[PDB]
Amino acid sequence: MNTNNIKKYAPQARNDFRDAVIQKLTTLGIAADKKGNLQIAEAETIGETVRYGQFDYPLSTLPRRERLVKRAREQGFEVLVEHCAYTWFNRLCAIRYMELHGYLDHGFRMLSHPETPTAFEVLDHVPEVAEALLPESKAQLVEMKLSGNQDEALYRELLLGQCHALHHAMPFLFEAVDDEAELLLPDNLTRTDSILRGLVDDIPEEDWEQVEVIGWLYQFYISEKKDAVIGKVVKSEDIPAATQLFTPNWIVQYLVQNSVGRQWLQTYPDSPLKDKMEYYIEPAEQTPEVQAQLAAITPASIEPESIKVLDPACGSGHILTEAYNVLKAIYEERGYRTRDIPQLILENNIFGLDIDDRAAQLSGFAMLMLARQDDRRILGRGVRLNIVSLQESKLDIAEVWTKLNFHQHMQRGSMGDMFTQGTALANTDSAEYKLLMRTLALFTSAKTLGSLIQVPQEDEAALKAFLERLYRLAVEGDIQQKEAAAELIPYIQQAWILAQRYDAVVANPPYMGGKGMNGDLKEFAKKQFPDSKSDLFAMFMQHAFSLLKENGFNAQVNMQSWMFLSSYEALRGWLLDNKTFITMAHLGARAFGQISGEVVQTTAWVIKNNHSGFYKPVFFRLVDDNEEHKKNNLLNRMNCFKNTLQNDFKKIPGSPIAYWATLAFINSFLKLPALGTRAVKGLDTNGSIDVFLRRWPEVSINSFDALGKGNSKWFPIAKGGELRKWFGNHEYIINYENDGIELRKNKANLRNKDMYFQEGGTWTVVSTTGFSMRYMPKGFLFDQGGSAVFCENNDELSIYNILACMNSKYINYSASLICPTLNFTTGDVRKFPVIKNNHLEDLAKKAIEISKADWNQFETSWEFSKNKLIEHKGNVAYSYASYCNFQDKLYEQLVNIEKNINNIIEEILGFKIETTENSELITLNSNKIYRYGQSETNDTFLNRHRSDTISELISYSVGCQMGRYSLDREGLVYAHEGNKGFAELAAEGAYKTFPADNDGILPLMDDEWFEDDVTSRVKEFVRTVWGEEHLQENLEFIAESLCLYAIKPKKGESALETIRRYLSTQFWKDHMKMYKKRPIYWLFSSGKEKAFECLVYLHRYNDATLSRMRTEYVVPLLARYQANIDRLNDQLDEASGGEATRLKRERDSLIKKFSELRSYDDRLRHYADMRISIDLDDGVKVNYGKFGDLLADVKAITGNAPEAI
Repeated sequence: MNTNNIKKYAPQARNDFRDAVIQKLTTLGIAADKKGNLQIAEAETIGETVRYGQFDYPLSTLPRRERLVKRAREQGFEVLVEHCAYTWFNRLCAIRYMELHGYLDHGFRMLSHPETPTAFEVLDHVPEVAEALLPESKAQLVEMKLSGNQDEALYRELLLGQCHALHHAMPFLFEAVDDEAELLLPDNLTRTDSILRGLVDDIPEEDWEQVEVIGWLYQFYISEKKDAVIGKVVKSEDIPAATQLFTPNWIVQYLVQNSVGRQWLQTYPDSPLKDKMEYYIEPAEQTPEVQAQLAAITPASIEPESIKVLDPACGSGHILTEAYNVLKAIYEERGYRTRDIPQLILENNIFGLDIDDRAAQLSGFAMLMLARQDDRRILGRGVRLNIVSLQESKLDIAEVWTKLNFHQHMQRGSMGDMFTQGTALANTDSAEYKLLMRTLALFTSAKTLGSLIQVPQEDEAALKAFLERLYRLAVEGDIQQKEAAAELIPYIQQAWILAQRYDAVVANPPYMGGKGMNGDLKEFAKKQFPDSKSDLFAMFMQHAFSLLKENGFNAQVNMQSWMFLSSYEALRGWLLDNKTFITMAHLGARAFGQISGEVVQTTAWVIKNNHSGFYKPVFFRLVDDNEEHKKNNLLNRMNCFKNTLQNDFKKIPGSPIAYWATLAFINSFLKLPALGTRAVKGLDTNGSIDVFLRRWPEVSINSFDALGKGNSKWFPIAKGGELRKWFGNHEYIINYENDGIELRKNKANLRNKDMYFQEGGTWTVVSTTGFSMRYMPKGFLFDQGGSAVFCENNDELSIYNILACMNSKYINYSASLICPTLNFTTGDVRKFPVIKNNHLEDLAKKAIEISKADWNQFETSWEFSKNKLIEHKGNVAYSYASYCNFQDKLYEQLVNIEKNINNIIEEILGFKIETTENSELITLNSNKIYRYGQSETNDTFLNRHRSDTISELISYSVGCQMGRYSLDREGLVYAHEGNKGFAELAAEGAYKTFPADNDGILPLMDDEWFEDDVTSRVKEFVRTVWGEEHLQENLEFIAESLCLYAIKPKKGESALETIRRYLSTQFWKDHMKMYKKRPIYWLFSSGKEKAFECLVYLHRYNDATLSRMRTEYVVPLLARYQANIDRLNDQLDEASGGEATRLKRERDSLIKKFSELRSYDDRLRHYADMRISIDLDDGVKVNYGKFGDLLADVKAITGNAPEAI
């Protein structure tokens, strides 16, 4: 495996070389501070010796360092360090690869010795290698060999000579002479501490058998640094630092073989080439008109030396390798001389641009090695490549021109250009040359932009001629002319390369969103690409067509976001008006092996250049598989689709590419009215979420508009919610008094104000499972996340009809197809289809009635009437069975109604549709599946359901005891602040059947000392509701139900002990969970020990509550505890032995509780000193922290640890 050897060594070594570079800088008086300011020491010249502080060197090296000084100021310090580091790394890797494969003339290892670790073959053949490299001074080297010492110097000299020899064959990688990096070459190569030994014996040689390993370097040597430049804003320097990957071979072969091979086969269908190309795609059938039109432009014959392949982003160059393979196959088929084939291919068949010098060097080396593998006589001819990297333009305008002395050699020295000197074309004009100035002016910020700079085609041919002249000046001119030509070559070369027109383009554009783009890049994108400015690859794809000529091709692999999203929507339209698809493979996630994360969802597509809307493309579906399975399925031609016309994509609104979609569905989409613009967007508040939004049960009924009359301070407001059908989620209240004067002060957004308080349908803007719409009566306000629907004053579309249509399977499927991201903005909803009928109205009415009846059986709804179990007088089990039967009947009725609606819609449309996830889910609390989620098996939710029912019964009984509920009348009894009016209700006899506590304080202890014990009142309530004869069996049943799932059953106890334990242990958690951390019953606990705990109703509370509670409870409890302690102490002397022991220990705990109680009393004393009065409108979360530690779980509610007095 590659990662076993190449990885775990490539990244670390990247830093190591850099360190050596720093060392060299320290030896040359070159340094930078923390801020990066230049700290270059001043050279001292004494005795032809240069000194930089302490270090010294011979005078001959002085001028070279001066160039480095320029390198210090022309660019960044770290830039130069990294440049030298990767240059040396690439050179060493290339030398190792060449020596291992034995392509050298002499055929001797340099970095190691065969069958002898830590040695050198050249040391055994010094005269031969010296003659091969340096015949002129070999004898002196032999003297060094005669010396036996200075082995390091001899090795360094041999390495430098080998590099100089290798310069000629690869001018783009090795320098001939006067290389500054020679001074930067690390010393002590012969010593074991040198990194050369690690490079030699850190990777097995068996990995050096294929070119593939080279590519891995391009993905590893920077990978570590990628981790430091990922997820942040990216500058120009770091543009390649986080957008370098590797591509699997099969994808590249699919891209290449279906672009050039198809063009070749169209001209010559009878050729023995399709057999070799395994990934070629057989075109589908076409109409005779399409065939006639296509055959009208197919060329009769194409010269082999006329095909152009261009790569805007080469990197490793494996795409170029595949192209070279295909072109070699074509040339061999034609019948040229075999060994002549490679060089010709490298002449006018490959072109590559990149933005990193390292990538260009790697690509050149890879191509040269691939060519060498087959041709033996390569490297003996000066073959010049065309894989280059862009260069910035900062040079003297005319000084280089003056040094050119063009008129002296041929012509055009002073004023002669391609045009006249004073032509003044565009803005560059011609101080010395027209074309030169025009070309140079367009590369001012080339490093910032890249391959996106456009060049006019008309200037192509002339440029070519100009290039030739420079080629005649590098060898047949004076020193000044040669250096000027060398300086000016790259700019003209890259301009001419960009100025051509090509046939096939293959590339893998880098991925970078809006965040990565800097200000300059973003403003350039906005200026140049209005329709694709969202992301880089969109601009890349749009611009790639600018270089293709007629009958071109574009093959690319990129993210699938442009397929559906509306941001690229216009782009999609522009594709469907002038282009013509050929093929597309949707890979989705789980592709790009050796890469963590499934966010990468990519597709590979091949698109023609001309326009023909009646062609039939070929698609594929390879989403749900692993890499090997995807490759096998593509090999086996799995999941094909050839039943779609290109023009049909323009009928679906939004123009989304949906290949797997049927045809009848698309046709039926058109002949149906749309929803129109009835949908509106809800209002929004700036930052007042916690200022006006509250839960309904925590405010006064008078302050509630829905419950109260006359004055209005609060209003319900729907907002979000989970999946829910036809009714629910009315659990948020907002403050809108005096037409939102406070909101207008807050400057909150207000939209469609005049249409408020109107009945209609509402849907959730941001969902996670699907789409659903719910009814809403009048007197409501809708949030921005609660965009609503309102029918016109006089139109045939009723709200019930729309609600019936929306929740059908057809609408859900269409919505899923349109927006696969589960996001529902107003605009997309505005273009939904809608049907018209009459039975749908009554069916929707019945569904709404059933849903509302289901929702009106819980305390969380203000429309609560009464508990279900108290309507049956037979028995507890009988009432439970009746309740279960009622829920089952509701479920069955809803299921039948949904089935009938679906059947009616399907028969109206006339074609069946598929079923998907959550297509038949029932959103009722009666359904155990929806209420309790999904488990491994059914039948588990019986004991839990019974326990929850009994818990609800106990909670209702507690609420009745508190006075909130009364059995005399239905609905809410008293929910007003300050307990005011309680005496009037007592006089009215609202609690006639069941007395209500006068002080609104519920003690909770383990003894029956208090006459108002919760347990005793519960027993009285049960005996009143269900009589006295069957009291014991009912209590046993309730205890069993509680022991089922609520708490672990105890070994031996009666019903009363179980009830008391459940109340003292589990009740608070259940209440908090039910009311979602906004409790209405406040618990005051003396401590963790059950010394004293009481419950208080929030509404009935007032200032006098605290002192009255303290006086009426703590002092009598203190007296009782003191008397019990005195009695126990008196009896302790009477008792003896173990009988006394159990009497003593508990006593301690008791007095411990007593002590704790005293402490609580002290705390109470503090709050007995001050009088506290609060308001509901302040906020329960706000007010809960006003009592210090008198409450429990204060951090859970208030969100922070409470203070202490």
